Amino acid sequence: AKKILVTCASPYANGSIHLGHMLEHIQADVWVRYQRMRGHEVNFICADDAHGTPIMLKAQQLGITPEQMIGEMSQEHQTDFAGFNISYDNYHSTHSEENRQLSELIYSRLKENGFIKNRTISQLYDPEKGMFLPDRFVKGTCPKCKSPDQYGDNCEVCGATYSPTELIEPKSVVSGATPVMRDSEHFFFDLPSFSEMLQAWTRSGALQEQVANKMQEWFESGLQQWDISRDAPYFGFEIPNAPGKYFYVWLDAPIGLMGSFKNLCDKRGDSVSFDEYWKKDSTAELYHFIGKDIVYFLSLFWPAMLEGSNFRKPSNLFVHGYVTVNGAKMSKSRGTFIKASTWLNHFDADSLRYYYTAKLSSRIDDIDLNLEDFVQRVNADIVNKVVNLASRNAGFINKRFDGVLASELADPQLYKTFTDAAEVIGEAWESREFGKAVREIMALADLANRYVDEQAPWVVAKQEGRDADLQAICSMGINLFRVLMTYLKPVLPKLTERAEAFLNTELTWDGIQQPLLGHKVNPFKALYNRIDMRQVEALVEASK
Ligand SMILES: [N-]=[N+]=NCCCC[C@H](N)C(=O)O
Ligand SMILES: [Zn+2]
Repeated sequence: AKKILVTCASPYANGSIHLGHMLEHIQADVWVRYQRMRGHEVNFICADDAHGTPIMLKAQQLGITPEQMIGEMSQEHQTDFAGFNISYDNYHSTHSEENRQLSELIYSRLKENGFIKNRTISQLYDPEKGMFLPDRFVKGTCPKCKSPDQYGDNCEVCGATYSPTELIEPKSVVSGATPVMRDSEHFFFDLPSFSEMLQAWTRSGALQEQVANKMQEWFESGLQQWDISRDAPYFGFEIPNAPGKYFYVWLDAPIGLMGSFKNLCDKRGDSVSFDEYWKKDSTAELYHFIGKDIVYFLSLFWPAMLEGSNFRKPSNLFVHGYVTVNGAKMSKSRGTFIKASTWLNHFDADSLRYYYTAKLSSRIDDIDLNLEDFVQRVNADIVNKVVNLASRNAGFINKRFDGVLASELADPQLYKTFTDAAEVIGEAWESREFGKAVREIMALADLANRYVDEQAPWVVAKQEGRDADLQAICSMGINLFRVLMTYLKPVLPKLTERAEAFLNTELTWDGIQQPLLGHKVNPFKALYNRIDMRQVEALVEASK
């Protein structure tokens, strides 16, 4: 009955999707699929973050227009996300007419309300290329240790940090020319004006404890005005009434989510939903799944921008940690910096979705993909606990009972124990306590397999006149499988489709209250095969 708009952080167009991105998109998708299972109106929205100096320069290097380049990466990204079954209702681009209009609208409202300031700043400028240089596009000699070819505000030899203006014999990374300081008028968003409102939100109790504590650190350090303009040449949106000035990519990026929803509504011919979700009086819920590295933008700048332009603010922010492989940050040299596209050449999407989900929680802690554990856990939980309930019982049903399940539950009490768990498991999915949900589900899977072992179908099957007993036992196991797969439906989309084909029924949350009785099931190839370390080693080698 609820109206829910869920988003993920837009990936930058100048890089491929990797395991880090996947943690976020998978976490959001699991939540979204669960919400849909409970009957809510859900809109899962995302887009590609396509603006900025890095993108402009990359396109020039490739000898193609930025439009062509971002279009190609947009397609690559969507192909990868589709491969992992991330169920977006719309995947748009920050480089769109919807975002241009909404960005200009919000800026205009902020300006009229007195939240935009004008001030001149001094910045390194490449006189040959003819452009201001972001810090990472300036290189030179470290002022401290004198090591050459250091980039930006830090030295990778002695570890010193400094303003790029301190670099000795500075050189433009773009042209090799010596940059010089040049003045430029910039537009600033008055974030400080929203301090009280933001502090009230922080203490409201909606945000994760860890996020709130971090925000207090930021309030203590003090909020500052935000530089939201960038000089031409730039790939982005030009600022109205300010020739040669553009909106900094980060200003238009989150607005791109609004743009993506507007685009969806417009394509659907829906003239009412945009305002219903974004106006101040909205009764719809808005959630953003994001990583801790961008919390400053989404928890401070964003709500302030919306407030200042008369739009509703986020209902909540769901923050996740970093993804590590084998306990450490992804390493290219070790072949642990894994691309989403590469992953799919070796393993299926469900395996990673399951592993991440088993480790995820409502906190911001990092999630570790230990490859040895990945093999053991997938084989133990998916193949040996859940799918086992179907694979060890389906054969007898198809071969000896024409594929027809028993007319009654052999153990109603046990079945009730399984359906009684729906409340706690659903609450776990709802609260994003994924690890807890999986633990509950697997504990039930253990009970199901214990039941089968107690009945010993491999013994009953060889004994005279025990046909009825065999059908009863095997049918009971299949019904327990039906329940478990329902609880796991948000997690394993593909295995779920195969399970639904086998069971000849769509799995719904409430449907578990009615077991499958005197019901025909279909034969199946192999619902889920085992994986091994040889495959893991191949994945790593292919990633080097
Ligand atoms: N959520 N949200 N708003 C926009 C997020 C933009 C994310 C950015 N492209 C990044 O990769 O850090
Ligand atoms: Zn140094």
